Amino acid sequence: TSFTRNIVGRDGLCVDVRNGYDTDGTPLQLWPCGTQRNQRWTFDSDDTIRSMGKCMTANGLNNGSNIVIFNCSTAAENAIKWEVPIDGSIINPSSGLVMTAPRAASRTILLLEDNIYAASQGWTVTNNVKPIVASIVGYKEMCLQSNGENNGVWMEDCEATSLQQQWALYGDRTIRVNSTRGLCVTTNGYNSKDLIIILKCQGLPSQRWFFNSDGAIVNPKSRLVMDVRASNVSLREIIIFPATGNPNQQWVTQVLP
Ligand SMILES: *[C@@H]1O[C@H](CO)[C@@H](O[C@@H]2O[C@H](CO)[C@@H](O)[C@H](O)[C@H]2NC(C)=O)[C@H](O[C@@H]2O[C@@H](C)[C@@H](O)[C@@H](O)[C@@H]2O)[C@H]1NC(C)=O
Ligand SMILES: *[C@@H]1O[C@H](CO)[C@@H](O[C@@H]2O[C@H](CO)[C@@H](O)[C@H](O)[C@H]2NC(C)=O)[C@H](O[C@@H]2O[C@@H](C)[C@@H](O)[C@@H](O)[C@@H]2O)[C@H]1NC(C)=O
Ligand SMILES: *[C@@H]1O[C@H](CO)[C@@H](O[C@@H]2O[C@H](CO)[C@@H](O)[C@H](O)[C@H]2NC(C)=O)[C@H](O)[C@H]1NC(C)=O
Ligand SMILES: *[C@@H]1O[C@H](CO)[C@@H](O)[C@H](O)[C@H]1NC(C)=O
Ligand SMILES: OC[C@H]1O[C@H](O)[C@H](O)[C@@H](O)[C@H]1O
Ligand SMILES: OC[C@H]1O[C@H](O)[C@H](O)[C@@H](O)[C@H]1O
Repeated sequence: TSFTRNIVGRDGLCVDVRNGYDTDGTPLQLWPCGTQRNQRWTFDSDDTIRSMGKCMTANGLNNGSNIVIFNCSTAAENAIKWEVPIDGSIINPSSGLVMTAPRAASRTILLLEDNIYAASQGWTVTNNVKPIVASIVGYKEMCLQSNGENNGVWMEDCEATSLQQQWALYGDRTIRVNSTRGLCVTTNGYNSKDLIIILKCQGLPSQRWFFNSDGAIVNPKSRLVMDVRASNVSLREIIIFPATGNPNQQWVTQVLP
């Protein structure tokens, strides 16, 4: 009824108890992922998340409050309970605030903030601390492909040798250009028919994605899903659009060798 994993977030960095200290109040931070105990988090049936025998704890329940390690028996019960929504948030149910990495850098301190469905608020609970590398196969069994920073993504015939068809599925719920991992699949707005492009990863809601159980790739802020515009691969436009279940909105990941 408990199991232990790493927690991967912004830029593929892991949730880490700072300096490996277990003193009550020690802040959580981002740090490159490893096997050290201060990165091993045990998920207990009581909705606590523990490292080094102590609990992930909200040091306050306000926008901007720090998250720390703290003795599980002496902390406030409201401060040590966490849920893991399917879209990859880590939420404190009492406050409704979510774990956020406000900067990408090593040593960034983790805060509880208002949920804006930002990529800075995306996490993955896993023992694999490397991004998953896959092709994204969609409409007509074609492959999603990048075409440079600031340019659109679009469909092409799947090629084992096309590097721009290779995507790094990061723990922060970003979809990155595998060869250029500073770049993220980004919606150019939150409205229906806004185009999906590649932009520098900046932790934004426009860069957060969720692979749901219907084969859709969902942008949580907008609610909208990746769509091959007009079921017309020749337009070379992928947009966000409301979920319809139609073939031009169906996607599956295919792991690469
Ligand atoms: C909760 O904390 C956030 C970080 O302090 C606030 O957002 C930040 O607001 C700053 C100005 O106060 C702004 O320069 C930051 O870039 C922005 N950060 C991001 C990425 O959102 C947030 O403030 C609200 O949202 C911002 C965008 C503005 O609209 C503010 O007027 C809002 O108050 C804080 N939210 C709350 C509940 O106050
Ligand atoms: C969390 O805080 C608890 C209360 O201060 C610690 O339990 C207390 O540990 C004291 C020092 O070991 C001991 O004199 C007390 O009997 C005990 N108090 C209670 C109510 O159990 C607790 O320490 C852990 O649990 C106790 C029972 C022993 O097994 C300790 O050696 C454990 O470390 C603190 N937990 C942690 C992880 O620090
Ligand atoms: C995706 O990109 C990664 C990162 O560049 C590639 O992984 C590197 O591969 C080289 C050659 O095998 C290794 O020596 C490095 O250790 C890898 N780096 C990291 C950080 O993992 C990878 O080959 C690319 N393609 C695929 C299919 O994963
Ligand atoms: C698909 O898009 C291409 C490129 O713009 C266009 O020439 C073609 O007529 C479109 N096909 C349909 C059925 O609209
Ligand atoms: O705080 C920086 C760094 O300190 C040590 O190197 C720890 O082992 C890491 O896990 C990390 O916490
Ligand atoms: O115009 C955009 C819209 O075009 C058609 O209606 C498609 O079926 C939708 O999925 C969407 O692509």
